[PDB]
Amino acid sequence: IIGGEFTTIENQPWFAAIYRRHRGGSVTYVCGGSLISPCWVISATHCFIDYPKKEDYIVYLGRSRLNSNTQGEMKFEVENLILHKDYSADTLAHHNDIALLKIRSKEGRCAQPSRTIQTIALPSMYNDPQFGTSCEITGFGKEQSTDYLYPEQLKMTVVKLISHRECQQPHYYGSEVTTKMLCAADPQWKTDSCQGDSGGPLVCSLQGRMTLTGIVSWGRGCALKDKPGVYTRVSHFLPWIRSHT
Ligand SMILES: N=C(N)NC(=O)c1nc(-c2cncnc2)c(N2CCCCCC2)nc1N
Repeated sequence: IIGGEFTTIENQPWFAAIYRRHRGGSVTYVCGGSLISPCWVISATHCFIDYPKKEDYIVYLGRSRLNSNTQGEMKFEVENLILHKDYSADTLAHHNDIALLKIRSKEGRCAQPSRTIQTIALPSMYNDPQFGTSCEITGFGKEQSTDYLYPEQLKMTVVKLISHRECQQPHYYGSEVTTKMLCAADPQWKTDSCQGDSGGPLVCSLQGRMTLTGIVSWGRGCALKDKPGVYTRVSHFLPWIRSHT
């Protein structure tokens, strides 16, 4: 997250932190996700496509810090890793950038909700907020494009939804952006998602309810003028989500 503010998991208790084992046993951060039911985390396919083996991954819920344990956190193995069959990689733009992880502990259990661990509602079909609506993004991604490190403390920021029409102008992303993607950005291009925030939530208030509107997918640079963040448009994937869960 470029700009924005530090936060803790209590403020975004559906946030999932996804890591990968090595290869010698070191464990490194991969991507964010969102808890949509006790046993299911939703994320982005591009996070896992290079290492598509479920046994390599560890999922934490209730975690506020990158490399230290947060009190009350839960740790899971991935019982099931479901990548979207129609995924494709353009140079920048990933299509159908969506994935499901069925989570299960050593003890064979799913997430127990708590103050630090809650589910997030999916939107009703094809129902998104109007452009200019303020939504929030959360992640452990880079604080600056040039950074080598990820922040140790979770961050969040606010971005505004951009219309299909505005985002498809060539000055922005041209044809790279489809109707199954959503754009969002700061009017000053001052704050944004970045590398390491992939798979995490774009949450908007809909019908007076916090709703998973988007999943961090791609962008050119981070917090670059005329280059919004691009998000998987969750309201266009409900049949896929329902079927595979
Ligand atoms: N909103 C945004 N402007 N950007 C992003 O959300 C985003 N940006 C980047 C990126 C953009 N430019 C420079 N470095 C990283 C990125 N990469 C891309 C390189 C390899 C794959 C994963 C890491 N992933 C993102 N999800």
